[PDB]
Amino acid sequence: VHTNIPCRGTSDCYEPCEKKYNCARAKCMNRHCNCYNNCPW
Repeated sequence: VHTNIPCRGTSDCYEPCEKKYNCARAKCMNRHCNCYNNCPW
């Protein structure tokens, strides 16, 4: 994962999770990012 990245939708806020944690698959919940870092990579 739950991050506090300010976004509006998963397919937009999950870019920082890819670029940062390199996992993506994030969810823009609570006007914020919410990924799980479950992508092996």
